[PDB]
Amino acid sequence: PPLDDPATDPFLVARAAADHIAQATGVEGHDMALVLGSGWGGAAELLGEVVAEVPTHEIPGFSSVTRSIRVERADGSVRHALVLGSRTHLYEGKGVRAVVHGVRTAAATGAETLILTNGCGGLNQEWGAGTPVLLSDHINLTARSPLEGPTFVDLTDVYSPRLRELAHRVDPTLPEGVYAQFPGPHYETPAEVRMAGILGADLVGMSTTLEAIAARHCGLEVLGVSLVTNLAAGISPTPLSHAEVIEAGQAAGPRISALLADIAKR
Amino acid sequence: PPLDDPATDPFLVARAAADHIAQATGVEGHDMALVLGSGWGGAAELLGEVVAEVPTHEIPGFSSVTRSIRVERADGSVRHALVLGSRTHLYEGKGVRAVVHGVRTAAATGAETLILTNGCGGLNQEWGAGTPVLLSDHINLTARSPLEGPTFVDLTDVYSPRLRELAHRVDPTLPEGVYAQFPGPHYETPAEVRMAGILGADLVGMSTTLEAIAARHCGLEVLGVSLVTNLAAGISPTPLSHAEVIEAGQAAGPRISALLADIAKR
Amino acid sequence: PPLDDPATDPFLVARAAADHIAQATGVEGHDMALVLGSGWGGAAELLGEVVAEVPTHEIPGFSSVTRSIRVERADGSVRHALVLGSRTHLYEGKGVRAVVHGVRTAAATGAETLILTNGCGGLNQEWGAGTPVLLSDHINLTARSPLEGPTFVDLTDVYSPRLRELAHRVDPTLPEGVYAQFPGPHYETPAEVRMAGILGADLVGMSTTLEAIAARHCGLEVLGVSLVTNLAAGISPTPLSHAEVIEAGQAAGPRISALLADIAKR
Ligand SMILES: [Ca+2]
Repeated sequence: PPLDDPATDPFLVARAAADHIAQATGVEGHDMALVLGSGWGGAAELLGEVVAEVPTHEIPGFSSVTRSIRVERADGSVRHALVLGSRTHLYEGKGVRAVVHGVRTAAATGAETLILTNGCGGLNQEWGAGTPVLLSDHINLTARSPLEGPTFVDLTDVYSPRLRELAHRVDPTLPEGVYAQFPGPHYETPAEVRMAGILGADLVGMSTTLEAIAARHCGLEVLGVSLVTNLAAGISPTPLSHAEVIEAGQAAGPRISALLADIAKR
Repeated sequence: PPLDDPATDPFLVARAAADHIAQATGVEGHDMALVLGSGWGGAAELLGEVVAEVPTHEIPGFSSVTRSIRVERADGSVRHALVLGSRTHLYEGKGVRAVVHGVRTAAATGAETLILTNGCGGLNQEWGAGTPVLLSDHINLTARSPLEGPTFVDLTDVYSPRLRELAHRVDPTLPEGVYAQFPGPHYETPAEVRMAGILGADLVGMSTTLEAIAARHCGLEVLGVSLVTNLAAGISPTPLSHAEVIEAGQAAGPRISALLADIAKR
Repeated sequence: PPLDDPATDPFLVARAAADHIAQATGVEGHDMALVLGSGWGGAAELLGEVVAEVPTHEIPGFSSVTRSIRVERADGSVRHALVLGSRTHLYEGKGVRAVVHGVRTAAATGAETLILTNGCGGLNQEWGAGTPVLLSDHINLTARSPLEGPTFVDLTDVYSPRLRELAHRVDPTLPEGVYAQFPGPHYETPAEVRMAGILGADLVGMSTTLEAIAARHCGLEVLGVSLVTNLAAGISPTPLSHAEVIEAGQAAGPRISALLADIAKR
């Protein structure tokens, strides 16, 4: 059933997606799921052992590799982590269903915790390029919603305070910030960046909030972690060259992947 | 002709809709129309004597009973109130046309007065669950408009001071506020609520402004009445539980319906 | 290939448009392009000699005359200015592709400079109807983007400082301001206008920022100039009558056409 055909039940496609994953990986259920965003592609390498790789295009509802990872905990029990292959942005024009399909598919596999990551611009000068930041809340500015009916979900604590405390048990120095989602793909003008600050954002980017909303609706607990690609337009007096942004991003690789691995164990 | 098809003239469907109503009800023209939002469902029981009921799905352009009520005034004169059967929200994705069809239809029956009610979240701590609030102005945050083409409607006084003054005759204590409309169906996070306050809203909800813009365009006089379902996210340190909100909503029922009934007679 | 079909490549239609123009006008390439907004219809009559007029509906992708003008410079050299036909607005419902097609056609003829003009509402009382204002930056509030993929374009200086310097050589008294685009077609309510000032806007309208984004993606230097049609709702304690607004705009005609004529020669 095509996800973009309005008559299709997106959750039925999620179910079929999960089933496909259960039999292609041999894992009956996953416990947590991760979405690797810009700057986070190598960040799942230290998480544990890869149990299976599933070309994403072969999973119902999508269209590079989805990974099933076994995570060893302190007490010897294990966890299965679903690492989603790639991510669909609103600016690709495929509709909001394709954007949150990965999240609904993860919840259908039985996952309870969702770790959303992204690359983004920061409005706070203390957080230079390469700095990871925990999301405390968000402002969705895309004028779009992933929910399609009379939906009763409370979004008072989208980003689980429980998980934010855990992250702080792992690294007490991570700051927290409100993230604003712009439709994109073009970046914000200095006036739009001042606008976001006046509205209460510390970070701007192009994803995550619709995924968080869909996660909550499916009852997932959410941990959001941004990597500041660099300071947003007009924030820095002397803005970083593109080469500099890339290098600062690279050099954050080890830290960032050690953080997800430690967090995945709790 | 399907309201859906871009070629179709929405106003001609509304014309057919009024003609059907006049014929099905026996009432050649209506004087006022009421749209009952969340929590206002039975608020039209004291309006007057039901003259007719029309299965809404049988009226051109719709797809629940629409009622024609005889309102009896002080000086024995009578008015006919059109109580529209259903309401189509923007978040259902049926297009902005289906959202304002009821308003354009009321205009075509010749009802010059439109009473728009809704349920919303309040930002003012003085207005707890159950408080009816008069709309003094609005902020449309849906990035949508019900008008197609070069239709330059002046929205300087969308909500008629004249009608607010009459509302104050029935209850001089009613407060007034600026309502902000988000696309929905989800509610706002505490950060979005704070943003709404910064922008100047006192109330947040998910309907009404598109309807109010189309009403003006048709030359209707509009009364907007919001029912605070409860304080919005992060406004109260002591949030009411879902059961309490429902209960508070039920208890306002009587007050609320006496209010419309009195306002309807003027 | 209809621009309308998602499959069509917009830029290929732009190429066709441009080859068509070069042929119909005999001008191999143009150097600059101008879009005349509301209040600017007669402001290109002093630009230079009209080399050719092309009915717009005849150029690939459009659907009321486009003109190729010869600009004689001080040193005896010449330039060819492409003066675009009307302008397609977002509120017309034909999609973002149709809105920025003129800009991409211009780029395709080789133009390196784009002058965008519009008529807008002002929020600064020091700028009465008739005041032309240079655009220093903008705030796009339509929740749309003309870019279709990971088009990672920098908007840190959408409105060229070079061009604002030159405009200032012609008339050093021109002020600069931040422009906010609303989808329209309805005008803003006094609450919405207050909202725009809180967000940092000095001017509100319904066009331009999408065209500006598409122009910068194509590498054009952009000059934006607004003509305040009048004060936005609630700004003026004393609202101008229609007669006044119209007369203020006509009184501005000479000043505006002289401005572009002088700028066009640099
Ligand atoms: Ca009448």
